[PDB]
Amino acid sequence: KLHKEPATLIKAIDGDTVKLMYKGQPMTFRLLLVDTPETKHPKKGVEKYGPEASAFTKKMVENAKKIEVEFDKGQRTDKYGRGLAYIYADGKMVNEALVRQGLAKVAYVYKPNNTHEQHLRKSEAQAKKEKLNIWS
Repeated sequence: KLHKEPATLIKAIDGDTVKLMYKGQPMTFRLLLVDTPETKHPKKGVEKYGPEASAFTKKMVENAKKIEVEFDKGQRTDKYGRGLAYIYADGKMVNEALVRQGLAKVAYVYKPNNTHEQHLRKSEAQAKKEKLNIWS
């Protein structure tokens, strides 16, 4: 059974990455299950919709009262040391909000970190249907 734990914003870094204070330690978090266009892409740098996805995530976590992190059932960190989690801003999942707005795609899924996969895929289908942003 997944559970939410509190965390405190340190800095939003990109559409798909935020630094949080978690259990009294600074940590970089990668948002599970979503790929956003990035501002700091390994090879390309600033892709299309990257500044927009990045501003969306930043605003959403900066204006929150409460941030909560939710780990999935599998590995909790990736090979870069980043936490792998669902992030909530006042009860609203950031991962889903990005996908609902057409500012992220559902990523390649690695079991067993796939608890919210169908839920995200439903939101992605709706954004594509509404032809929002990436899907416009």
